[PDB]
Amino acid sequence: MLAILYDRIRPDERMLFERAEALGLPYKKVYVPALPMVLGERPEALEGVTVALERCVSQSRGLAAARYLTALGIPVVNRPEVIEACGDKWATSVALAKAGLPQPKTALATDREEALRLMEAFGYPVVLKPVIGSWGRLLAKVTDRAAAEALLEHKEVLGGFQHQLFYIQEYVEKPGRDIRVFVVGERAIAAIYRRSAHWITNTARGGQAENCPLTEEIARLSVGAAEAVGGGVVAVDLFESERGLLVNEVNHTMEFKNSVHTTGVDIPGEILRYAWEVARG
Amino acid sequence: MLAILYDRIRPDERMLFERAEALGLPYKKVYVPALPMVLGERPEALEGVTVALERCVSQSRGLAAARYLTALGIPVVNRPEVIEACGDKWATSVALAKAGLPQPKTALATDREEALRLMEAFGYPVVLKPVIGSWGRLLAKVTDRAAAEALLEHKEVLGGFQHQLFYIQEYVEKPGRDIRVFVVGERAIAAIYRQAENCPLTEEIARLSVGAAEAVGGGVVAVDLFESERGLLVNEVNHTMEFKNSVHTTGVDIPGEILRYAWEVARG
Amino acid sequence: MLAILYDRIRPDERMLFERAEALGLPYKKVYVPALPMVLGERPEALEGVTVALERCVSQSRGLAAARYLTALGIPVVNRPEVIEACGDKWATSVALAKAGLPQPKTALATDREEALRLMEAFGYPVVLKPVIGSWGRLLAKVTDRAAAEALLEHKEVLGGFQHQLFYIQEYVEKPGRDIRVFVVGERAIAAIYRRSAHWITNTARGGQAENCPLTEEIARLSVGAAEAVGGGVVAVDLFESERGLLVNEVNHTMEFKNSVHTTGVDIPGEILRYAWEVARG
Amino acid sequence: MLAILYDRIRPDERMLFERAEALGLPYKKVYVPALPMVLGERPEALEGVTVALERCVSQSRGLAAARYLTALGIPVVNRPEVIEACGDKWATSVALAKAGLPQPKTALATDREEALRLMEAFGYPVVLKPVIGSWGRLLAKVTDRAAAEALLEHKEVLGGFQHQLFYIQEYVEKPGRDIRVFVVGERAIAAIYRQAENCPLTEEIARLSVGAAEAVGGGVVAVDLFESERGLLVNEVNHTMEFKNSVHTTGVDIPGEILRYAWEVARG
Ligand SMILES: Nc1ncnc2c1ncn2[C@@H]1O[C@H](COP(=O)(O)OP(=O)(O)NP(=O)(O)O)[C@@H](O)[C@H]1O
Ligand SMILES: Nc1ncnc2c1ncn2[C@@H]1O[C@H](COP(=O)(O)OP(=O)(O)NP(=O)(O)O)[C@@H](O)[C@H]1O
Ligand SMILES: Nc1ncnc2c1ncn2[C@@H]1O[C@H](COP(=O)(O)OP(=O)(O)NP(=O)(O)O)[C@@H](O)[C@H]1O
Ligand SMILES: Nc1ncnc2c1ncn2[C@@H]1O[C@H](COP(=O)(O)OP(=O)(O)NP(=O)(O)O)[C@@H](O)[C@H]1O
Repeated sequence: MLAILYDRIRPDERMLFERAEALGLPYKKVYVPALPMVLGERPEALEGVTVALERCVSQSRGLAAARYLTALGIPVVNRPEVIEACGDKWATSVALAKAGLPQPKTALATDREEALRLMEAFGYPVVLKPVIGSWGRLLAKVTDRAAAEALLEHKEVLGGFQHQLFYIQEYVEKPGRDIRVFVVGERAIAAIYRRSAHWITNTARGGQAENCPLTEEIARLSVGAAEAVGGGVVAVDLFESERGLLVNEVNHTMEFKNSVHTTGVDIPGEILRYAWEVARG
Repeated sequence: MLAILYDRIRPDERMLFERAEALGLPYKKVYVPALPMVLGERPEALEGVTVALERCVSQSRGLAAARYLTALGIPVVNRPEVIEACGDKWATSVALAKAGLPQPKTALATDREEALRLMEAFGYPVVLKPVIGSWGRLLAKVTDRAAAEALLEHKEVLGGFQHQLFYIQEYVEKPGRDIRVFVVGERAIAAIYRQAENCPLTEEIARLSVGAAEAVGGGVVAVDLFESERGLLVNEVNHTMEFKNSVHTTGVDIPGEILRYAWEVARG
Repeated sequence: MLAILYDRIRPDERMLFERAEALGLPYKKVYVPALPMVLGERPEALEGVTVALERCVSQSRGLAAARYLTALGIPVVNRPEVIEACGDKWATSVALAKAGLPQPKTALATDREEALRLMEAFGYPVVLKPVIGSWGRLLAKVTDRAAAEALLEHKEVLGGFQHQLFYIQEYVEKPGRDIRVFVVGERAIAAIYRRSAHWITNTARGGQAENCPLTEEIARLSVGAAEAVGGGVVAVDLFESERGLLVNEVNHTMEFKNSVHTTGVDIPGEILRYAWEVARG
Repeated sequence: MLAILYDRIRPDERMLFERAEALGLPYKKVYVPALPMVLGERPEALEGVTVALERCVSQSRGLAAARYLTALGIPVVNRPEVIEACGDKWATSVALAKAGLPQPKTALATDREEALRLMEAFGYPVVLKPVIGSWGRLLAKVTDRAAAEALLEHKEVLGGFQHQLFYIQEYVEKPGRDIRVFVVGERAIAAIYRQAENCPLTEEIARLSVGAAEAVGGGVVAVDLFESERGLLVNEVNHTMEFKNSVHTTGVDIPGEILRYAWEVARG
């Protein structure tokens, strides 16, 4: 049986339930917060479970649960190695550099002094990001030294250990949008332009979205980024820069609720077929 | 040649510096907080470096630097995968379970009510640990429900989301000491009881320690064992071992063995 | 006009709106998160406002807003002095000691070593509380030295500055319940028994409630506690101990949604009449 | 007689100790972290104490001790009400507004979107402060919306609920210095520019400083002023003044004046 692991039901999960039924896939939902995860002891909720789709909103919960399923010998999409690689921006950027994929100039400082040096060397504006976090949390477009000094002080004084690694990236001049590509295994299945006047292009900051036709370069880059972080089912974010397409981020738990209408592609169905027909083995 | 990555020089790093010199091993010390880590730009400090020993006191700095060196095609001891796995007690316990290695009964909950239900099923006393090292601060032996309830709320309310993962373990009755085993590759080279005394290697200690090291991906690690009534149990695997005193205690050339290992790792 | 200041509408606030209409009181609701609080400049939402009832769930928001209203010369129930005194358990206990009101033995430590000494001197079980917090947050019944050491370590390692003051109180053996008294000015208007098997007697931990008839001692103590913290409209919590009634806590923003049915007393109406007829002047 | 409440002895506290001795003033030093503060049990350390000077470096410890001494009927300099009011910049600004004292244009928001709307209406640059002292860490001069957006999110996401109160203030153009005035009761006794130099008292400095001290409830406080194009503006009022260097800079017996004040406060 397919288990859909979750903590909060979003419309994306509701769509997954609907397609599983329409497809005649034997499935059940598993509420991860109530799941006892004792090593050596399969909990009641997972008896009969033959493959799992990890759909938790909390990535630390999602990752702990993915790890647990691997301990029980149940295949999980995505694998913990993929979730871990996607959940740490430095691990992602390192993986992309190794794969030889194009990305914005990217650097890591482990103290305030190095972080300032780098931002000055990159030149303003420059982007500062937390290494761990999601949904565009705590990103900063830093436009001068005093904004830089103040952000770093807030990270040091208020942030935990994680916020003491400073992820510094060239600010990329985008043409009012970015690209998100939905990758299922070795295929790019669909893509969107996310258009906004705000440098953070999400729906919530006054942004809109349209179909992004797959081009040979968009598909090649996206699938390559997906392979770089360990494969599976992922959303790849790209920027159109002056020097060509750059890979920005890879997301382990992709949202698609509006994008199935935008693209006309059966994204939840592709996800479910991948889990049932390839991950399950 | 070798680079030793460090942030604060401890006596352990000086012994490595002094053993390398004594061995006539070409090496440089690389101060990570000042190392420029720009992807696609090899820094001057890493020119001609063929292997690195990750010796940072900060594990998150150490991991970040290890990843960087892998992007440069420089083998690092330990590999980022090993550091990652050792640094998360749930990742370690899962790897141990998958390798079939003995360990205390262990569970994770992601929610206070389930964590409380689990603690209740384990029975008191039960141990609660943070999943991400402290280095050892927040561990509690919890002896009843009221203590359990309060600690779980404190973790949740006060702690980062990191403290929202509740690592629950059976309390193991044992002889008021632990065994720490120094593993270098496929060999246990030395062990201590922790006034720490030498712990002569046995077949059981050697087999289980190397097994635990392999389970987390292999390398240079310290493995902690419990002497339980049901046998030796793996507690934790540490990615950056301290050995300053244990060189005297065990009479084993721990730093020499580490550097010899790093030299073979240099091959690719 | 009466302004009801709020951040999240609970059933208590809904009842307040209903009684204000039934009473023909000119009133409006003011959503504090959207309220611009510029000193020297009355915002649009407060034009015509003649008295305010502070009903925010967040006590730091509620207090900031109460302070603001005083800067505009608008009477507010409760006054900031009352909110501040009720919101800090040490300030409350100090005020009760000065008033000569009976309370559990209570002490404050400002470091781990003093906190341990006190708990050992009080003897287990002993209660440890944060000085600031509400709705029974972070309370601990501490039953031995190792539970004590572990709680103090979590406070020190994970808590901010506030959690570095340790409020230590004798554990009071209660008869399976505590008393809450609703005080409006110089009158105790109603009271409840809060019954539970859990030492924290709230609804959420499996507790129930019944009418607590007002006795001369219950009324005298409750009104006296109310005066001790600066007066106004407050809920006073008492314990029946072996040495008589003790005052535990005074609450600046009382909840009463179930208690109007339990007691048969028009609690929101009394609150509204106090604000309109006495605080407004 | 006098008790001086302290936690860490700074040069300021030694000068107080040494002035009291020189004055022949009977006093004791009371180490607050070891002071038993049990309500209803006067501790031995406070026997015969008729007034206290609150000199703790930690303001939350200092406030807690001040409250305790008031329960004992011992007058404290400063009173808990004054410490409380000085320690919260929104409480201070509100007290200043109510007293009709000049200050920079100041606003509070409790929500990021409203805070951003306010910053936008003030116009850039604008100052963002934490409401609860740092002692001075987190203050930002914010020069545009992007910087504003990021700082507000960092405060909200990373900070305690204390950082969910957004204290917004007009940026004041001023001559690259501030004035700090030492107020003892109804008198300004000395002032500095802050290589801090003496700032001779004037009528304007004296009037506004004593007014600010009275606005927060009166006592022994340092008042910070801005020399703006529209006059002197009150910035902050500090409940535990430091004066070690300023005794030399101003040539005023600051500690003597503080102790004289404490002696009159002893009367009730
Ligand atoms: N270096 C950069 N230059 C320009 N724009 C950037 C840069 N980094 C991020 N952005 C924008 O900021 C947003 C968030 O990116 P990021 O947080 O790195 O990944 P993400 O969380 O997957 N994206 P989102 O869906 O917005 O949360 C995207 O809309 C990007 O276009
Ligand atoms: N499940 C358990 N049962 C009994 N004792 C335990 C258990 N887990 C840990 N301990 C004990 O807890 C103490 C501290 O354990 P731990 O925190 O894992 O090591 P540590 O103190 O971090 N040592 P180090 O790594 O050198 O800092 C040791 O004495 C262990 O014996
Ligand atoms: N010293 C004590 N001895 C026994 N029980 C106590 C003690 N302190 C608190 N309690 C119980 O714990 C609960 C919370 O008290 P406290 O947090 O101090 O005030 P409160 O938040 O107004 N009450 P609540 O409505 O439960 O949130 C009450 O039900 C009390 O009966
Ligand atoms: N609204 C404002 N406009 C211009 N400058 C300001 C404003 N508020 C504060 N400052 C300046 O900010 C700097 C630090 O201010 P502040 O943090 O209030 O004092 P501080 O650094 O804490 N001094 P201390 O109390 O001795 O630690 C000073 O140089 C002030 O001049």
